[PDB]
Amino acid sequence: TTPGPVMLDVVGTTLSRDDARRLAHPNTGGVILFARHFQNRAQLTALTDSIRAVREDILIAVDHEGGRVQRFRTDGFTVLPAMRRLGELWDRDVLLATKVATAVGYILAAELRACGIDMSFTPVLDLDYGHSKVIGDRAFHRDPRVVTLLAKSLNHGLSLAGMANCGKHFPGHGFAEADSHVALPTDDRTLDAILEQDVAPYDWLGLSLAAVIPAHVIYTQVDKRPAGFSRVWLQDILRGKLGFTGAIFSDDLSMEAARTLTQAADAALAAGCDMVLVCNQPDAAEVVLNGLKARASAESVRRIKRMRARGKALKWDKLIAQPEYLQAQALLSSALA
Amino acid sequence: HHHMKTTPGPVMLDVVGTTLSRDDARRLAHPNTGGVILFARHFQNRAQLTALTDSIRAVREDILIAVDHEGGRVQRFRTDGFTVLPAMRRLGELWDRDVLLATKVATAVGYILAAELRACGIDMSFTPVLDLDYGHSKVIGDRAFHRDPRVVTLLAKSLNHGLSLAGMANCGKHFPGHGFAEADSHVALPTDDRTLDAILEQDVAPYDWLGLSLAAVIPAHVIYTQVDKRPAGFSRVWLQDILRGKLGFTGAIFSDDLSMEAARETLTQAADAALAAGCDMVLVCNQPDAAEVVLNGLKARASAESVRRIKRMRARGKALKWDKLIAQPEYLQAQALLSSALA
Ligand SMILES: CC(=O)N[C@@H]1[C@@H](O)[C@H](O)[C@@H](CO)O[C@H]1O
Ligand SMILES: CC(=O)N[C@@H]1[C@@H](O)[C@H](O)[C@@H](CO)O[C@H]1O
Ligand SMILES: [Cl-]
Ligand SMILES: [Cl-]
Ligand SMILES: [Cl-]
Ligand SMILES: [Cl-]
Repeated sequence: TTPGPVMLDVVGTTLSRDDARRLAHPNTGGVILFARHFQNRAQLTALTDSIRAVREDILIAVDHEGGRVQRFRTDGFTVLPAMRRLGELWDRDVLLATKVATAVGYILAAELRACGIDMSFTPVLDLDYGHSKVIGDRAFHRDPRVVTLLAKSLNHGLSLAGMANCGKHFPGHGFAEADSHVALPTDDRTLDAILEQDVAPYDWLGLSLAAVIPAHVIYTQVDKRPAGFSRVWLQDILRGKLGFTGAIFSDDLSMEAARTLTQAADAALAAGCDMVLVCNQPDAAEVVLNGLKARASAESVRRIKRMRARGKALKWDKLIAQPEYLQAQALLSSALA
Repeated sequence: HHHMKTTPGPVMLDVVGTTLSRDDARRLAHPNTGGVILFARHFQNRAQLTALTDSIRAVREDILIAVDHEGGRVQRFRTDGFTVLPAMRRLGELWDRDVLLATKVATAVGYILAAELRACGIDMSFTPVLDLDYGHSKVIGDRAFHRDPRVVTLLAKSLNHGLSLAGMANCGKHFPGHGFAEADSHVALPTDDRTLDAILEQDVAPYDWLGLSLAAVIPAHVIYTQVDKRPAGFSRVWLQDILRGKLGFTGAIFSDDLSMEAARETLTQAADAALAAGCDMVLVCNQPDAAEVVLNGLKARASAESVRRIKRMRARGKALKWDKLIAQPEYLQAQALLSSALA
C-alpha cells in the first residue's frame, strides 16, 4: 500500500477498531499525535508500533518545537527551550548558538525516534517581528539570515538522528496580527516585501529544508486565497521561483481560517499540498477520506515517502547511555537558563 | 550473512587492486582490521568499484570503507559520472561575496559528494579540512575553506549537513590545526611554536564549535612545541586533555597515515603509540605487507567504546543506486546550484 493524502489523529492512548478502519483507508497517509496520546514512553511506543502494524507505510508526526509547543514533556522527554531563546543566545555568541541549536535538534529527534515517531513539524521560520501572538516566542529571531542559520543548525541535529523537518508557516506568519486558529489573518504587504524577508529562509535553506506547512493567512496584495489554498503561493512561488521539491503539508483544516472540510481538502491539494491535516475530529476526517476528489498523486507520494525517518534508531534503553545524547544534554543545561 | 562472530579492529589499511586478492581477504579477516581506505588506483569505473566494495563487505561484515573525497586537489574518483568537486577554498571565496548562498552551496556539495559515494558502496569521506588558511602551508593550500575559524566552522557545518542528508558521517582534520606550520607532514616533521592559548583561540575553535556536527577527527602529525614534544596523534595531552577532555569529544579518532615521514617520530610502535594516546583507528596506507606486520604485532586491545565509535562511522539508511540518484530532483537541484553559484 502507498500513502494517501490525509494526515489525521487517533482517538486515544491505545488503538481502537475505528482508528484501524481509518488507518487502512487508501486516502490515509499520516497520523499526527497530541498531548492526549501520551501517558508515558512505554504506552506511546506501543501505540506507534500498533499504528504501523495496521498501515506499514504511514507517516507519524507531532508538534515538537519546544517552549509553548511540545506535546510530550514528561517521562523522560526533555523540555526544550522556546526557539526565541536560541536567537537570544545568538545575540550573545553566534557560534555557540549554532552548536546549541544542533544539540536541541538531536535531542528532539532522538527522543521522538525512540518512541517510533517519524518527524516533528519544526522549524518555525516565521520572523520575530513582535506582531503575532500565535507565533510569539516560537520564532527564532527577527533577522531572516539568523533564522536561516539557526534553523539550519537545528535541522542538522534532526538529521543526525535520521529525522527530516518542516518549515512553517510559509510564506510567513510573523507579520500578520490575527491567530489563524480562531480568525482569518491578513497581511497587506507587497509580494516583493514578503519575498525579501519572510520567504528568504525557505530559499536559503536549500536541501536543508525537507518540507513546508503554509500559513492560513491571506496576503491581500498577492492572492485572495489563504496560502495553503493558493496556487500562486504553493506553485508559482514555492515550486516555481524557489524550485522547492519537498513535501507540502496543509496547516490544520480544522482551524477557523481554513473555513466543508472535504472541499477545503480538495482545494489544498489542488493548490499544491501533498498532504492535508485534519486534526481533532477523526469522524469528520473519515468523511474527507471517503469524499475526497481523485487526483494525480505519484509525485506527491515520492515526497511523502521521503519524510519517513531514515536508518535505525536507538530505543530508549540504549539512548539513555549514549555519549552523544549525554553531551547534548550537558550542553543544553549549561548554555541555556 | 557472516558465519563468523567478529568485531572491528583498529587498523584501516588498503587493498592491492581493483579486485580483491587472496592476500587482501586474509588481511580483511584479521581481528585487528577495522577498515579499508581507497585510493585512485582502486578505481577503474563505477561497476568495478561497486563490486569491489561489495566484495570487501562480504569478507568482513562490519568493515568501514573510506576515501579522501575533499574536492579540488584531493578527490580520488573523478570519472565515469563522478562529479568533480571544487576546492574548499572556492566556498570561502563565495562566502566573501554572499554568506547565505555559500552555506546553501556547501550543503549541495556535501550532498553530491556523499550520495555519489553511497551509490558505490562507500561509507565515508575524510572531509572536512578544518585547517585555517594562513597561506603558510603548501600541503594544505586550497584545501582550507577560509582564514577565519568562524567561517571555516559554518561552511564545514553546512558541508557536513549535506553529507548527513545522504546518511554519511564526516571527519575533521588535521587536529589541532595544520594551517599555521610550514612543513609537509608527508615528507618532514612540521613544528608549530604558538602558545596553547593561541592555538585554542583560532585553530581548535572549529572542533569546539561544531559539536555533534563533527563525527570524527584526524590529528595532525605536527609537533606543537609549547604544548607537547609529541606529534598530536601520539599526544595524550592533545587527544585526552584537550579533545576528549576540554572539548568533550565523543566521536572516532583516526590517526593520520602512519606511512608518512612525520609518523616516524616503526609502524607497529607508531600504531601502538597512536592508539595508546587516544586514536580509535590507525591508518596504514600504501604498504599492505607492512600493514599486515602491524596487524600481527599490535599490542593494543580495543575498548568497547572504540568499537562503538568505529561502528557509528558506517553510513546510515538506504542509498539510491546511481541510475536513480542521477534522476532525483534534489540531486539535480544540487548540481544546478553548483554550476550556477560557482561560475
Ligand atoms: C499557526 C499555527 O500555530 N499553526 C499550527 C501548526 O504550527 C501546527 O503544526 C498544526 C498541527 O497541529 O496546527 C496548527 O494549528
Ligand atoms: C596532512 C595531510 O594531507 N594528511 C593526509 C590526510 O588528509 C588523508 O586523509 C590521509 C589518508 O589518505 O593521508 C594523509 O597524508
Ligand atoms: Cl519505550
Ligand atoms: Cl539546493
Ligand atoms: Cl554537543
Ligand atoms: Cl527519490
